[PDB]
Amino acid sequence: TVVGIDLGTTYSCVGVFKNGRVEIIANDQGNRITPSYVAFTPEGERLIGDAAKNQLTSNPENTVFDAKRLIGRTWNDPSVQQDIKFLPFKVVEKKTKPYIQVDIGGGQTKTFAPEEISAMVLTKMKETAEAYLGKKVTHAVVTVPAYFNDAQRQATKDAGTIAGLNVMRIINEPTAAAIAYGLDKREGEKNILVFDLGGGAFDVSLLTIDNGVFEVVATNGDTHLGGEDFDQRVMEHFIKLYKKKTGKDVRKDNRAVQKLRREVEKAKRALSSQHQARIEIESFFEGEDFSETLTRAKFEELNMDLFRSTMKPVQKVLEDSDLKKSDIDEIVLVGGSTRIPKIQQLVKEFFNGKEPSRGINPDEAVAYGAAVQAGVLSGDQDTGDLVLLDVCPLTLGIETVGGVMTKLIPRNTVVPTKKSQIFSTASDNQPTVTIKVYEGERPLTKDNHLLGTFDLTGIPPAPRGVPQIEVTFEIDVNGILRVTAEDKGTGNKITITNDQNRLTPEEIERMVNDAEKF
Ligand SMILES: Nc1ncnc2c1ncn2[C@@H]1O[C@H](COP(=O)(O)OP(=O)(O)O)[C@@H](O)[C@H]1O
Repeated sequence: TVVGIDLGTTYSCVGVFKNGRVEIIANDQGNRITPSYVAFTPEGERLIGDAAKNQLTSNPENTVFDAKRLIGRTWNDPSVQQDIKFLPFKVVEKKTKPYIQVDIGGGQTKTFAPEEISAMVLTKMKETAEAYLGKKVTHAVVTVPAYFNDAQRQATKDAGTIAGLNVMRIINEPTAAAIAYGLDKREGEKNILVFDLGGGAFDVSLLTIDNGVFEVVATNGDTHLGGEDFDQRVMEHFIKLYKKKTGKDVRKDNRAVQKLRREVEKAKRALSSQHQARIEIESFFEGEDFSETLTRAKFEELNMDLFRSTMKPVQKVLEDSDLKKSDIDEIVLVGGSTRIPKIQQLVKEFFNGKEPSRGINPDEAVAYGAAVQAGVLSGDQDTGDLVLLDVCPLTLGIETVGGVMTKLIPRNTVVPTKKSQIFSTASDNQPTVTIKVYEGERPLTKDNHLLGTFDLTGIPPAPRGVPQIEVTFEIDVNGILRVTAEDKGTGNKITITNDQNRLTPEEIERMVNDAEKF
């Protein structure tokens, strides 16, 4: 039986379609969502979910969370380096990637790829489903933010593979929410705007939905904007206030910083229904206490630039779809951070007073849609009609002379899709031709994101310009690129090497074996 898993920055959620309805499956503590946390105790036990989150403040250096903020990224990504300040666990460079180092007991250190931490969370979600169903689960539909790039998508698929899941399909979070909203609606064509603000990533998608046919027309997002940033703004405010008032810098005391996290998260949630919240920490730093009152006004002020920046993707989507505000028929809010009154206010005011769709739990709707998609793809006949057209989030291009982004596949193209181009050599007997592929909307490649460097190898000896090598760039239904090459000369095997350094089957097998030790 195939399940849907929403693998989220702060929480994850698992659903199954069975007997004609979605069940959101409760974990072994009775909770319909599970924290995306993993911890290693001094005694050598591994904890996942609620139990891991519960001991953050007593064992901060060996409690891992927010792995989705690191997954599929390089070490020098500014989103990685900015986030290190607020994470209690050591982040070390390895394979040009941010790895996570922890103590597993007896002095002993272990280093993990972000994929391996996310695999442990997926395994706990799988086990939650297996307990409910009373049998093994080997197949799943797993979520990603719509604006996740090629590397982030592949790394999430690899986490699935490490967790013993055949990932049937990667689904974009707002698309999943749209399915939850729109399955079995027979209203004819409606324009639906999904505003998806979770713990770590932000997406906006505009879909048409018409009697079981769903199409993403335009999407735009920010993969490093979410609830964790709102917390960290408030945390930094108090870390600096403490140093100003006392002289003492607490940024290296991990217990101090993560006790502040715990209190800030609590206060933030309270401030969605109250106007003031009390922050209290006993033995915050060097045996001293910390008490501060946080008003809703101050919380809003500390985050207002980030809140107002959520309108940037909304306008980008309206521009790309050539629609006006008045053409939007329904606004669907998902992600837990859409509970923030100021966020609701900003969206409502942007659409001239339009109220959001009712009956949608912003914590669960993404998993609900993923579970529907799993059931449909399995061959269920008691599911609602579902035909889905989804898109690539980023323009792919190739670097040409002058550091120029030459466009190959535009953003918002329905996937799967492909494009071919003929390449040749610049020098006599040249054996290798290198192609650099970028992701982004800027005219120069230095302002876009490098996807990969691909080498066409084994070009047979000939005079410059004579070889004719057709290279095909295909984005599959998961949004992941595959590059292949064929010799179109008159009367050779052309192999492509790349610098992406994906996890190999050998490496994955080692990671599966290492996870079995706990
Ligand atoms: N009532 C609330 N007020 C403010 N923020 C909330 C509220 N409920 C949940 N959140 C935030 O939403 C995020 C949780 O989003 P959710 O969709 O449940 O999981 P994920 O963050 O993994 O997407 C967290 O950052 C959390 O602080």
